[PDB]
Amino acid sequence: SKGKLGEKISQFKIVEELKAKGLYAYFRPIQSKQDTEVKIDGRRVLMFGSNSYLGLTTDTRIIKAAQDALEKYGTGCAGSRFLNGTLDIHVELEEKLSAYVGKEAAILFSTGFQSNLGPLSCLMGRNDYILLDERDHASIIDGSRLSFSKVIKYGHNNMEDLRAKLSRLPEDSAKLICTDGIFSMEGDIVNLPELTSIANEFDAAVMVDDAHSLGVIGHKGAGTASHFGLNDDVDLIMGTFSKSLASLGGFVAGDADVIDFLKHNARSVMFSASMTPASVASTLKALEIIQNEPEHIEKLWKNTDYAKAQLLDHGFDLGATESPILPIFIRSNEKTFWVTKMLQDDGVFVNPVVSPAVPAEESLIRFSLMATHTYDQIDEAIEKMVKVFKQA
Amino acid sequence: SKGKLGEKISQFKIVEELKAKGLYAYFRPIQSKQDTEVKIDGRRVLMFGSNSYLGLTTDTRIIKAAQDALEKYGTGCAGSRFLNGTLDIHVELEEKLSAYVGKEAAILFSTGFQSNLGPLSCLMGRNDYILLDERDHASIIDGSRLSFSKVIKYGHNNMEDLRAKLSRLPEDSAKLICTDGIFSMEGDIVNLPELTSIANEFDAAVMVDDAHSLGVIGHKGAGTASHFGLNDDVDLIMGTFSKSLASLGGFVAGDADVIDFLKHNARSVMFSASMTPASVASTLKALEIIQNEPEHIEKLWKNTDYAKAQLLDHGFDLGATESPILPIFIRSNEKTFWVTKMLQDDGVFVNPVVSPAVPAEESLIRFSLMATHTYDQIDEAIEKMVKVFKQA
Repeated sequence: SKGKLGEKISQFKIVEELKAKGLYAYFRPIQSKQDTEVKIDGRRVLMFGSNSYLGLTTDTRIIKAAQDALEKYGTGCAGSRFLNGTLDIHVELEEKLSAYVGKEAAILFSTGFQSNLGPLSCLMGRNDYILLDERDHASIIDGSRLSFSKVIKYGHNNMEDLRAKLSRLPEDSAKLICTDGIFSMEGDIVNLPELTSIANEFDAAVMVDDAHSLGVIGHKGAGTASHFGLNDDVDLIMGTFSKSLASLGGFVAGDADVIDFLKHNARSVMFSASMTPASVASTLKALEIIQNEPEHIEKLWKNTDYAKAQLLDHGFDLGATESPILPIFIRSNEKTFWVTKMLQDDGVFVNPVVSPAVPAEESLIRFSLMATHTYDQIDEAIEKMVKVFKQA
Repeated sequence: SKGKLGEKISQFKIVEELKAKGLYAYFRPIQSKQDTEVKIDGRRVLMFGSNSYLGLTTDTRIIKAAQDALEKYGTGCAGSRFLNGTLDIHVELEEKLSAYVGKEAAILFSTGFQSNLGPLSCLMGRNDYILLDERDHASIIDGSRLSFSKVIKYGHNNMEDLRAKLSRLPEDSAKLICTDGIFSMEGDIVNLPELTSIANEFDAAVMVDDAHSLGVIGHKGAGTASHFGLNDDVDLIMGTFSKSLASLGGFVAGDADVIDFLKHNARSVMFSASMTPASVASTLKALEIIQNEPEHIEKLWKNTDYAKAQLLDHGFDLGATESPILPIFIRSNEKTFWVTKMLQDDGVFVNPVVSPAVPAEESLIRFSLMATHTYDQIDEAIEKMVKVFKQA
């Protein structure tokens, strides 16, 4: 019955107004492979709103391995890892990833989202606590909400607030601090050194979500712990295969006893079909490439440095970023939407960040770099962004 | 820090004891494609613990389309559907699925698990209520837990308890009843006719999870609503691509205004990378095949009927199943594990259902049929099950 249901959604009219005004730019139908340039409605558009940091989704070798996987293993495993969904290649990926981040064991999940849901939902129980950075990814908030523990949020990268909130908690109770390595919104890095110091001072477990760190920071792209050399102080390293690794899925690495507990207690892995053979081979090949070919990470950072400088010279107000995620502040929801659509019309694809995700004064567009980007593409994009910002 | 964390997992020793006793049979490493027969440790094993009801994961045509998708679109979209992750093929699948289940629109999710998380987390708010069948899939319990509404569980397929709990709720408040179409544990079907009668009597929204119904029941495999002809009384039809559809991912179909609300409010679709091109093409091809080739669904039911009869003649106590999921009761956790391992050693793969998922007296092994199974394979499996049940 749709009576009361109709009332609950009747209030949501932002999409309706966005479309009517001709400003709507969500769910854009791309007709070609994710690349530095994508075809939308038959026309070419520069892609600066991607998470494919190393531009590997088009690598013919990664594509080949995926196609080979399908030829040997089929289109899917038709079951969770727990039961009939485990393949030797899943196990191989887990050990390769374990060696990569320098941990004993690892467990894959169908998506990066479910990778956070698992550990956050079953490690901390009834009289325990989960400490979250207020800007943590949504999957982290949800995962913590799935637990039966008390979830406490602390100021963004505010160590004083972290220590303060931790010190109020009872001695006899477990605590788990969970943080993004590189935060997706402003592209900044977590203060791991101080967070871990506070953590092992109160004996709290530490989990880091490296969705945007893998293949970006750390030795050979190994992540945030690797970046700070704090591997030994991070209990759980979580990552995703949907960004630098050009695939779909995720993982959680840590000590053998903890991962074994995860494997058999996390609902997101026990009750969800395993990742497709194509994605496993895809992730394996990409991982190999990220390590054995330093040109990619190097290329990514050359584009990031070049674009960041180019943007600052044009007067743009960039956020406190320390990654390939360049947040260009706009400070107006309407203007942010307008800029996005106008750039889209001018062949430039950027991601908008608006309310209710952030207050109107903190609204911005996310400009993201890929290793495969060229100085020309960057110049063309920025050149058009100046023009559009002028018009607004 | 691992201090308090070590204490929380120290109590979990069932896996440890299972392995030491040589009874462990979880996460078995399959070395070949999911099929009626799978290679484990170099040896062949009959597969009766799969969700690939139509045995389509090995279909060369579905494999080909996936490989073609990869060739054209690459290994991944590197972003959520919300932003840069939408492809024309995603949109095509959504409209094809919409036509399939007879609904206006549809929105895909990266996994079937996240397909439940979306609608259950954002439709019913603060002063609203979600009614769940006590045996609903874990993803449904979690999705409801993600909402800010009051979650109320009712007796399994108990309509009196449903009506009773619904009647206690305030007039001015929304309600959403969510149920599995075909329940995975005992393989039974929800009493949709009476549930919907109670629903539109109290003006409650109805959502059905057809993970195990699609490609099994309903005209041409269209599902539970189709099965009962109650399409018009089901507000939301949710499904998965990881079982009959031989892939990975899921969807929620319904009215255009509701789905549009989902698209822009469900965190599991807004903050999670879209399904890989390979899986989208894979799902599209499988869907086409399920409809245009009735031999599969027919074959599945011939095997189900044959196996069910064969099992009842041998004296096995089957559950109240009405699907290809044949639950063979054992009523002993230890015996259930022992039977599973012994069958595994004898080349027969079955799934165990034990505590704490169900009380020890309700423990059983799930025997599942695939359209591609042969009468010989079924005979061989059952023949070995009789022997093993004897030994126990």
